[PDB]
Amino acid sequence: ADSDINIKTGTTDIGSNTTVKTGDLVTYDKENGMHKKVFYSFIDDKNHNKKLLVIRTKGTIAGQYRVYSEEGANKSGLAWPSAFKVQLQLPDNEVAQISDYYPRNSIDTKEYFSTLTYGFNGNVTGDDTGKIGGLIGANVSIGHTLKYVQPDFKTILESPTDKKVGWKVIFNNMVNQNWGPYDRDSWNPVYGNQLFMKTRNGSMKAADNFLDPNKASSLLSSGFSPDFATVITMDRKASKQQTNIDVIYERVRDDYQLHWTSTNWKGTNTKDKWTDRSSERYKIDWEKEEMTN
Amino acid sequence: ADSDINIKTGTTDIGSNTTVKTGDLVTYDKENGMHKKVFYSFIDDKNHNKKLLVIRTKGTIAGQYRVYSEEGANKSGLAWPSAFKVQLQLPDNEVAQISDYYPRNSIDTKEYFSTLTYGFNGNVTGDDTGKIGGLIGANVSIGHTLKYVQPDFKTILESPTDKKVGWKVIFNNMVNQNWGPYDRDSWNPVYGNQLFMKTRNGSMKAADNFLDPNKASSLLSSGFSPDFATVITMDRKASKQQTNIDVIYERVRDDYQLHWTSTNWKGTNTKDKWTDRSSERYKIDWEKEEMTN
Amino acid sequence: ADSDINIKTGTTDIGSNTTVKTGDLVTYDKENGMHKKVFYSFIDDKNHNKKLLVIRTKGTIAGQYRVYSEEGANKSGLAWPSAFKVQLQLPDNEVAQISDYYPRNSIDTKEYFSTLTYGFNGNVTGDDTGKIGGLIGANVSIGHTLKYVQPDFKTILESPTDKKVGWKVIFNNMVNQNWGPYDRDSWNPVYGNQLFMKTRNGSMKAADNFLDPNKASSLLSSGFSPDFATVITMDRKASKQQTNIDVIYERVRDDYQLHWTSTNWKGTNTKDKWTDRSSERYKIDWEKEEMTN
Amino acid sequence: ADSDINIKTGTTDIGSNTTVKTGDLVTYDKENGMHKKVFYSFIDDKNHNKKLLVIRTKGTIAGQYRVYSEEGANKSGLAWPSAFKVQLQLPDNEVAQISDYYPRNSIDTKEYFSTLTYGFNGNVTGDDTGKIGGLIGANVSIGHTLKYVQPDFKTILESPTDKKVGWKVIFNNMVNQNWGPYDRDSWNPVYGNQLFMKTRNGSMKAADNFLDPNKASSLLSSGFSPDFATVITMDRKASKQQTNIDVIYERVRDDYQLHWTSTNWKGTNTKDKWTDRSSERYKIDWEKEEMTN
Amino acid sequence: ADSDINIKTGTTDIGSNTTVKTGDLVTYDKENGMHKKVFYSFIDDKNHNKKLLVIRTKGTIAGQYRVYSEEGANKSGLAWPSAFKVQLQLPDNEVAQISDYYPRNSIDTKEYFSTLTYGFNGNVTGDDTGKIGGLIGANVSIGHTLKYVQPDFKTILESPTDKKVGWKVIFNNMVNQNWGPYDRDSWNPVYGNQLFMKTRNGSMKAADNFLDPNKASSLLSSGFSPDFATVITMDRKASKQQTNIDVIYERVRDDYQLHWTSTNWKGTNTKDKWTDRSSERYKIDWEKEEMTN
Amino acid sequence: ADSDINIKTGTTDIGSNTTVKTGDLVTYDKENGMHKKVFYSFIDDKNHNKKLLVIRTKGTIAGQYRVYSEEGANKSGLAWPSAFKVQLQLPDNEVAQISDYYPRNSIDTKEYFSTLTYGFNGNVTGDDTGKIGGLIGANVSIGHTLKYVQPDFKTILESPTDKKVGWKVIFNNMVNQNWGPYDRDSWNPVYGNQLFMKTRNGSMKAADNFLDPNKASSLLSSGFSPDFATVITMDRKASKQQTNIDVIYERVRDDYQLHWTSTNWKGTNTKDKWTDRSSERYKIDWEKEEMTN
Repeated sequence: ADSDINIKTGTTDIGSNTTVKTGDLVTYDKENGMHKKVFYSFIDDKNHNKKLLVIRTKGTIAGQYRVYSEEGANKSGLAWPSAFKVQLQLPDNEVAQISDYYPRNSIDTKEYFSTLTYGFNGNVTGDDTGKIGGLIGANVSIGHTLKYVQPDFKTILESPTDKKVGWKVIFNNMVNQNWGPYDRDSWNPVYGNQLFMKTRNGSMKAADNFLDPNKASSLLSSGFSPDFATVITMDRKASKQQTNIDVIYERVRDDYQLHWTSTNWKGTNTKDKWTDRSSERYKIDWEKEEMTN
Repeated sequence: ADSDINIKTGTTDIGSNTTVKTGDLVTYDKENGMHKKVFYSFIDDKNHNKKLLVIRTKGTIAGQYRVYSEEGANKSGLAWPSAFKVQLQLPDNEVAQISDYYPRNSIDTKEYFSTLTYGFNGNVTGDDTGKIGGLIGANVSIGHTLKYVQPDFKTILESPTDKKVGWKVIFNNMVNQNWGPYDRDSWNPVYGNQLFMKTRNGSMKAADNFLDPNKASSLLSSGFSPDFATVITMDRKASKQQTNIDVIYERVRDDYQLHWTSTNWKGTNTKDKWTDRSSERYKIDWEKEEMTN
Repeated sequence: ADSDINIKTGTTDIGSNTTVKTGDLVTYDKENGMHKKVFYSFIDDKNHNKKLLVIRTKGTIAGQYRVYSEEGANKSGLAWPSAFKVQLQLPDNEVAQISDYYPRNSIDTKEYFSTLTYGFNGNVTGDDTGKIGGLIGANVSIGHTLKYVQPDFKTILESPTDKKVGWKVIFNNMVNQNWGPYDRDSWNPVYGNQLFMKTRNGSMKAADNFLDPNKASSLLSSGFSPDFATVITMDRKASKQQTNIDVIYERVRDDYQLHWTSTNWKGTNTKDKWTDRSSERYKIDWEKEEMTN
Repeated sequence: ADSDINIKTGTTDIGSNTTVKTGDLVTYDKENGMHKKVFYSFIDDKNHNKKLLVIRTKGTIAGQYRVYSEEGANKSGLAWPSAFKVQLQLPDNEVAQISDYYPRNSIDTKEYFSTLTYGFNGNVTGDDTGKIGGLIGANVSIGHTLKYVQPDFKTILESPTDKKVGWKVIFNNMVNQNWGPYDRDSWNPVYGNQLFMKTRNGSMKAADNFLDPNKASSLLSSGFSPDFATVITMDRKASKQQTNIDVIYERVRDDYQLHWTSTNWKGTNTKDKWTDRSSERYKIDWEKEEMTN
Repeated sequence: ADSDINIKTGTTDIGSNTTVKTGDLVTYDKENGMHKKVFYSFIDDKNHNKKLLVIRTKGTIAGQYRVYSEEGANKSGLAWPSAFKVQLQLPDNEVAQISDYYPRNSIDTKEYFSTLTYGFNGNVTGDDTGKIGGLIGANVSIGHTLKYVQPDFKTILESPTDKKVGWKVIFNNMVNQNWGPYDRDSWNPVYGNQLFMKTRNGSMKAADNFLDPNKASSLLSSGFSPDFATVITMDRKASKQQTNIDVIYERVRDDYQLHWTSTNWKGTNTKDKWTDRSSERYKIDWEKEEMTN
Repeated sequence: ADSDINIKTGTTDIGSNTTVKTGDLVTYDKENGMHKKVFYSFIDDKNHNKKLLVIRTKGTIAGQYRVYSEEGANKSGLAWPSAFKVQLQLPDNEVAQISDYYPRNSIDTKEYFSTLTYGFNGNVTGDDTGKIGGLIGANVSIGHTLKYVQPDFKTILESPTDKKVGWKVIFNNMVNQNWGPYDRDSWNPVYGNQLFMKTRNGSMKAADNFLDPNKASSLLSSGFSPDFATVITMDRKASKQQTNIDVIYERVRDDYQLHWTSTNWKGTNTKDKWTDRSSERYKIDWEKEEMTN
């Protein structure tokens, strides 16, 4: 923090005495079920060595957790979102560069407990016949407890370059009706992967034995809303003051299949089965200070 | 804090009534997979005995966690980042000096529990005949519990001088599928180092038995984003008002090998096998208040 | 706090409508490995009965955790920082005085749990022979738990005077690979002081059986960064408007020796074996409002 | 808070549109080891029915935890601060009055646990010899847990009047190498008061079996820094616009003795053995709005 | 909150563009040991439908925990504060009214834990004489835990009217040397009420077997500092612009007695034995905007 | 929050550049024991489509917990507040409307722990006669605990309309001397409802076996202070600029009865035995911007 280095808070921040131009650009991809919104801000601070553009990618990518396949009452398939992504890419010719972005990857932590306990105890017996009993015992034990927080989905900043940046919101694990947590690799000898299995050996049809979307992570169905910021800089002396940039919203889906084993339900998950990719190109005019698509 | 010594908050900070000049310089080193960004700020506060330059080293070093070695079905190696580093250095013929930096090393703490428990307990018996049972016991107990937090990586400020300063974000330890945690020295007689081992005796190719990056620290794969601040002071009277400074982003990688031993998997970790070093020289002009590369 | 006594917050603080003069002074002691930085601020608030100078002592003293001795693979010694110190001192004839300082010693606390638990229980036994029976017991138990946080190092304000003030950041205790915590007095008959012992029976050179510095408190190696403040007051009527003041950064190292008895590893620690002291005189000029060295 | 009663925050606070006069006064009592500082502030708010003086007593009273005597290697004494005090008092005649002060006595709390547990259990047995045993038992348990925080020292506001006010920072209890806590009355039949006892059977000299100050509350040794505030009000029409006020800084020391019985060490603590009192008279001039000593 | 109803914060508060008149009035009652202070504020905001007076009652009522009776060496009584009260009252003829007050009563809460546990287990044994047996057991548990915070004293707003309001800070319960808590009704057939009993068998005289006040809630001895606010509104058209008001500081003391039975100590507490009442008449002048006594 | 939708904080709030008129209206209902205070604010913001009036209902409704009948030493009746209510209502012909209100009903949460535990243990026996016994056993456990906070009273927003709004603060449950919690339906075959039962076997007059109010929720006796806000909107073009509004403050009492069976005390509670309703009519004049009663 600036105060950590004895400098008035905000002194090195950009944007004072500058007229900022902002804009909203909304696009809805019906086919891919994606509400894509770009919120931008041009900050041409004359005391900063370069022009600046802040591109915030928001909107919402529908989860689309649903039963798509049905072949009899013994088998059924559920397509679900295992990953959500947003990426911005400047073509190689562009002199403009990706300079910063938020959020980024943070360091996770964990709690660790080490426990040592000593135990000494006595004892004395006695019966209605005159016999006197007794006992002496010792005991020791070491224990360890590991504790940590596990989000249903992880928000990750993908290694960026000066031309492209991206984020992927990936399914981590999830609690199934107090059971689990389960993940894309969970495997039980009897039931396989119970990730979205409603009952282990219920009587109903397969297509009706998938977890209630309302009982699973809301991102799986209703969707995920990106809230990412990308900072792009541009030399003021650059000969060409226009820049193209592609923005891609994507959804990776897994395949969760159920099938009656004759005595119980067994689950199977196939990773990255389908990939819904919606791309769009925008035009950045550093002179008019507007962005169009 | 200022209020702690009866002085109006901020009274002592540098920067007020000063026109600050800022700049951004981006550099992508593809072979080393490093998005290196310098955010600078020149503060020439006339009420401060020296000129200040605040250099912020950001951007992000890719993790690059990958199975690069595959020597048959029983052998495979994984390269991973055991350390990320950023260092700034002023040559010896410079009158400019390193004055402050952030973050710095913090004093870690731990929680401790001391427990003493003791009690007594009666007892009486009797069978369908006439015998009477009776017991009397005592028991003492002593237990101690140590509880502390462990981040996946530790952020450390390396001993600085007035010419050089640096930080290293080193791998600490990590939880492997609700187990461990493990570190670079974890050693088990049967499985060796299980740090990134996915299964202990599963039957798949070696190169397919490494832990999914999505299940390990995101820094290992997607990467770490430095956010370090360095402040450099310069005398307004020094003969030469130009300073060179070299900035180095570095990634030290370890080698995690896995090999099948007739009946199970075993792992070994080789420390600091590789070191990806990306260096760049910057020119600092205190009169123009510009920084360039 | 001001609010607690019905006064507008900040009403009694010093520094308003005053032009504050500040400065940075950096000195690097190569022999002692100390980056010493003074950040001062002159506050001559005319509505205050005296001139005021705030001296912030910062920079960082390197830890210097290193194996220095090694007499055969069975003997080796390690030097570590048990204490870091920073002191300011006005020569006795100075009319200027030390008036305040920060941080100060805070009152430590602890959590105490006292538990009383009792209960009754019954029982009924039988056998295919047709026998009947029953057991009746009762129990009581009293237990208590003590909980408190222990920093690896304690930051202490030494008893000051109107001519000298100082701080010592002393090693308290530390966790050794999930065990401990250990301290300078930890003693085990079999292994002695295991503070920095890597393994108990390990079969390696003694110079290789010391704990990895990354697995220990970062202040031990990379170092500690002081951030203390000292306020000095001065009478405006004082005849000599110049004041000398010496600042001393200090490091105290202990000696942790490891030797192989014949069956296992044993450790010993020698207190305050070495003392690195780096002193420096500064001149305070209350008329020019500048500090020089 | 003002907002709780629908009034603009800070509307009723004193001090606005007022020129406040502050001052600092430092005195060092060499014999008593007391750095005494008084930071004052005159607030003559014309919209207030009275002139105000806020006196903040700060500085530091050294702990002085010291081994003072030793007659035989089996007997020794340690002096320690069981209490620190700061008191202000206006002479009888004075028309000025003690109006407010901070801190004050807060209401302590405790956490309480009530737990009831019901249970039943069965147990069917037998043996290779055809036998078949049975078992049916029940149990009930009632237990409570008290949980509270306990500072090493308590800060108490002594019953004030309109002429005097004072604070005492008294020793409460302390953890001794993870045992206890102990206090001035602790008593073990064998060891006596183990308050500052380093070892129970140690064979060193008595003056070498006292707890190291680094492992005990820093107030005991390095000292305590008062930070108390007193508000004095004065009528503008009082015919005598000058006021004297006396201030006492005090340390009360206990006597902790260790003597070797013949088999082990035994501790004894005698209360209030010594008292170090430092008194000063300050002169308050409400017309010149300055305080002197 | 104002934001909860989409209104700019502070929009409805009173006090803007208004000159507020404040005052301090101090009274010390020697006989009753009560420092009494009124801090008033007249807010005649012309955009408010009435004149307002905020009266804050502070100061401090001494605890006065004292051994007042000593009938021989086996009987002694201790007077302690079971309640502190502060009340304000407008004579019923006054047209001025009590409008608000703070603090008020808050709704307490408690935490509730419900636990169900079930488990199975096997057990196979064998002896040198070839005998081989087995065992199977099943069990269930149902636990309930109640957790809640217990302040040593409760701060309560007494049912107000438009002419009188008061607060009472009443003794709730207290811990005695890690035991209890105990309260005015605690009773043990052996030792009676152990609230302030130092020892159960101590061979000292009665007067010397009372709990050390330093080891009891500091409000019992040093005292309680009231910090209550009362808002009084007044019609601007009222013919009589002056109002009288009485303020009462009060202390209710209980009588805790200890007597030696012959084998142990037994204590008993008598409620509301004594009542110290300190009343004072103040004059409120709404035109001159001043309070006097 | 505005920031969530990229809008300058406070941008959409109402109140700026508007002269707000406020007022206080106090009424004390003697017979009903209710201090009723209304604090209103007219906000006619010309950039808002309607005039606004914020009405805040405050003051306090006495609890009035009291023994109302003693028909014998074996029978007594206790009256206590099971619910507090405040309701506002616009007569059906009013064009003005109820637009907002605070507080509202919030979603309650609970914590759930699900735990699984399994383990093994051996046991080797042996006696002097030469016998050598052994034992091996397994064990599994499934336990889960529910954890949630329970306030003594619930604050509920009754289903509002454009003409009426109201709140009811209702008794939920309460801890009775560390046991329970008990509620209006608690029942024990032996004791009935122990909600306010002081002792189970005690031999005193019935009217003397009710819980001490100081040991129960303060709302039961001293009372509850409403702090509700309701905003009314009005069209500036509405033909009649005068509005009537009726306000109800109310207390619902339950009848708690204790009778002596002959061997112990048994408690009974009858719901909504009494209702104390206090109603007032206020006149709102939107042109004069004043409220009166």
